[PDB]
Amino acid sequence: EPLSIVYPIPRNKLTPYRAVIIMRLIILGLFFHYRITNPVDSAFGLWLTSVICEIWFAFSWVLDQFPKWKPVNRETFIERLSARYEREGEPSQLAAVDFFVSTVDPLKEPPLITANTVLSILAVDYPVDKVSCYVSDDGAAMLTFESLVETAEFARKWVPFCKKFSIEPRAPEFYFSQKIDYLKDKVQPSFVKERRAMKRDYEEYKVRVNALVAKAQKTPDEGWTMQDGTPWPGNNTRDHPGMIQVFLGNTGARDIEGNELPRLVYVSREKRPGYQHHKKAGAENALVRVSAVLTNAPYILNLDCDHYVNNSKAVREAMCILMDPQVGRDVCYVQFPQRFDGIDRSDRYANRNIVFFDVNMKGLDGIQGPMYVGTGCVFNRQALYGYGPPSMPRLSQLSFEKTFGLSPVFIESTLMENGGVPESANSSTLIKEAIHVIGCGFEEKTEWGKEIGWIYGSVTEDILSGFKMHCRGWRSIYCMPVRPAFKGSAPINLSDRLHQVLRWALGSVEIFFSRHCPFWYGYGGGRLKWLQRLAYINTIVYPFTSLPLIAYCTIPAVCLLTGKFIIPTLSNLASMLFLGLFISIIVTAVLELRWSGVSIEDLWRNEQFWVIGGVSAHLFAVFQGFLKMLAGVKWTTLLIPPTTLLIINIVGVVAGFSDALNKGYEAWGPLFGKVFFAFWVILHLYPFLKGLMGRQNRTPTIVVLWSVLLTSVFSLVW
Amino acid sequence: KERRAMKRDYEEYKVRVNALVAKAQKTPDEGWTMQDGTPWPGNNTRDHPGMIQVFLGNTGARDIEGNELPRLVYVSREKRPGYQHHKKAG
Amino acid sequence: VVAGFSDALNKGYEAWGPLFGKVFFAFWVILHLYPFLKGLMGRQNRTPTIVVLWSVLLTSVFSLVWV
Ligand SMILES: OC[C@H]1O[C@@H](O[C@H]2[C@H](O)[C@@H](O)[C@H](O[C@H]3[C@H](O)[C@@H](O)[C@H](O[C@H]4[C@H](O)[C@@H](O)[C@H](O[C@H]5[C@H](O)[C@@H](O)[C@H](O)O[C@@H]5CO)O[C@@H]4CO)O[C@@H]3CO)O[C@@H]2CO)[C@H](O)[C@@H](O)[C@@H]1O
Ligand SMILES: O=c1ccn([C@@H]2O[C@H](COP(=O)(O)OP(=O)(O)O[C@H]3O[C@H](CO)[C@@H](O)[C@H](O)[C@H]3O)[C@@H](O)[C@H]2O)c(=O)[nH]1
Ligand SMILES: [Mg+2]
Repeated sequence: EPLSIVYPIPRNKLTPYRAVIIMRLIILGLFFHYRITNPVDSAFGLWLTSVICEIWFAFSWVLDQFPKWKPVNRETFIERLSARYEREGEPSQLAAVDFFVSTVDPLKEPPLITANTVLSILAVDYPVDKVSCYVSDDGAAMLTFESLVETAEFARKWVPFCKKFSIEPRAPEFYFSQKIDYLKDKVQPSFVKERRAMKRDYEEYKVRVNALVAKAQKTPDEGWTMQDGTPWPGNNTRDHPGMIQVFLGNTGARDIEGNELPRLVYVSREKRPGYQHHKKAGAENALVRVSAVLTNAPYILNLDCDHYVNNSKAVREAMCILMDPQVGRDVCYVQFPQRFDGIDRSDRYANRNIVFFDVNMKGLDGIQGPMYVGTGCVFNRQALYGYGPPSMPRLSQLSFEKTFGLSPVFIESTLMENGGVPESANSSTLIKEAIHVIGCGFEEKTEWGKEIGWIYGSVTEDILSGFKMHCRGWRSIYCMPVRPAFKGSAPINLSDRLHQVLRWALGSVEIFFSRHCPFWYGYGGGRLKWLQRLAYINTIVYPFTSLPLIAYCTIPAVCLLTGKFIIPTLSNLASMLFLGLFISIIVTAVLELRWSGVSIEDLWRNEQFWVIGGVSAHLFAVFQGFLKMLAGVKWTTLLIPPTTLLIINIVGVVAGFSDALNKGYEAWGPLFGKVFFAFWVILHLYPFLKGLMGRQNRTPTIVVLWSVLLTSVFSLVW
Repeated sequence: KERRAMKRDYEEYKVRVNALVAKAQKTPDEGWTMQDGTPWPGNNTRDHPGMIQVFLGNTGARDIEGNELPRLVYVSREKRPGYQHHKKAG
Repeated sequence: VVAGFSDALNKGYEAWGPLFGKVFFAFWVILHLYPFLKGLMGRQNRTPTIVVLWSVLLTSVFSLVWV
């Protein structure tokens, strides 16, 4: 019996989708041929720009549509996994999972959300002897350490309450603050009595965390001192010896009933002046090394502080694909879509970004698998080390020493076929080794960052890290449980959203000019599907499509102002080509909507969000990347380019009416073509540039100004 | 003071009703059996002898204070194969 | 109705008003059964795409038949 079944599109919604895109190519090819024939539109310069710019979009669509070829849907069952592995005979044979939570500063991001995430991690519906949790704080702060201690104390009450009543979500902050009737399917007789006590307990706990957070607002002049009566080892944010501690472990705090709980490990890296420490890749690599020595597990799950587990069966759902003997043989990681809560019904800023996850990720899952996003991925431990998929021909102590590190325990740790303490040494030695294997200069002669684990370099290291793992023949899987199984927080204000988009664009640009560029990287040895390298090419060259986009957004104003002629008037042959072009985009979207399940509105918003993203963030990102590449922004500054097009288009397009109207006003329709084409650009970036800022909500009664002054300058001309 | 206790009791009752509903999702192979230790008279949806019972009547359960409550009568019609039974009018 | 306009525009477009009458009759019909019949499909309004879907259908038909 198969643990998971992978079925493609049911063939009723697939062939039409393939047949429309394949037809669109021929229509585009014929459309391009017709334009190239015409050599003149009263301005050779505009003709050169428009044809070149339009050609770029066609390649972008080609690089963007083929990856969506052959979408694949997957279904997973947990009962068979439990029946096959849990076994009434016992013991369970389920694989271990390690959770990584990364933090940087307690003040910038509240620790309550981090504490709620940690509580969610420990409540997974998985054997307690298997799952483990790791929390990493780049900036050693007493608030984070104390918050975990408080979180561990409250975990004694929270865990048994969650397990006995099987409540979901298991994060108290995101569970109690829910208006869904909590008495929906509960059958236990004493659910209400325990729930009322738990809600009282959580509120008391929430107060303690707030007191702890507010306490640390002022820093004592001498420095932080632990309760035992010793200084906190890290008193300087830029200098603190590596710290490792174990909380709520097997040998320690137990549950109120008397059971054990998943072990929580608090590890902080060692920072010293004069050394460069990477932001997230370094922390993840340190966690991987620590996890291997402390509790070597065959799978690693990475999560962010904001994100929390929403489905208690996520570990089982993730493990049913990875632990399947047949399909799980070659799987580097299992990607889970990131779903954001606390978002209005009308997602103005397209924060949920369902189009990418519900279209691209599902479509891209058909070739090899999705791309690493940064969270909700169950990485195979061997895959991170960079060995290569099993059942393949090809991917000494010195080689292991030069490939992994100097610590013999960690070197010997990876030799373990499954995972665990090799010779069950005393905890002190393992702790001492774990403290030693997080040295500041530990990764000096090693390949960490270069070819093993998380990859250093670009800001968006997640894309880079996934690319190298897939380059060695590994596969990834896409999971879409009925429940999200992973939820976090999305940006609320635009300043963070635009910075988020800019940061993604800058990282991709850095990848393009780095050695890890899909154009000339990974060709040697193959093992990468030719149809997936196109997706990587698309994912790395997408920012460059913005420069023609701004040019395409600039042609309507330049033409409509003086030239007023981009293409020759239709010769009774372009009408069908233009008609075929416009209809082609509509039909493909419907079929893509038909099988993907996304809503048309989100597609319009995503299409309406791509245009604004390209003009503003990518243009600066490409120029900044080009400037940085040559060398080796504010919310106000980021909005400068898009405003320029908004002003130029609106003044240009409207001025076209005035100058054209003062003219014979009989040779119009080209005005409509340029006006409508100008409307195309403005309508794409009008709702955001206006909506994203606006004053309060549309209805300003200020739109009359354009009518008057343009009717007044018209009156000045009329 | 009474309202808080009443809300707690109603929540407990709702939990009990939800448990009772969820328990009945899977029917036993032999058939439903009453608490006293006898089979439920109607084991077939299309065949069940007519049943009548009285709960919370004048002679029965009384209020906490000591007063009486309106009588409740649960009646299930008799259905047998080979006859046409109307949905609501009958 | 949208076809009517098209043909009505290709015609002499001078003896109209009967065109207005038929348009108003079709509009009385359409306004009555458009809200419930279409609003059931979509969240609040697919105007984001419906208007452009309908608008291009007019110009596209206005052009193709005009050829
Ligand atoms: O990368 C690291 C980072 O990724 C995050 O996920 C990102 C993802 O990486 C991005 O690729 C994605 O951006 C895609 C947009 O969603 C997508 O809509 C758009 O594709 C455009 C395309 O550029 C455009 O040419 C074409 O549209 C047509 C127009 O409508 C027409 O007007 C014009 O004439 O012709 C074109 C084509 O013929 O197709 C679409 C629609 O505009 O751009 C990207 C496509 O790859 O955003 C994601 C946001 O999450 C991830 O979340 C992070 O965790 C990670 O760090
Ligand atoms: O030196 C650091 C600084 C921050 N973090 C944390 O690791 C993640 C890095 O995120 P960051 O680069 O600071 O920007 P964010 O906007 O918080 O996160 C973006 O980048 C993540 C992947 O790196 C994505 O999961 C998010 O959706 C995306 O919003 C966050 O949890 C941070 O708190 C570190 O691990 N090391
Ligand atoms: Mg963020």
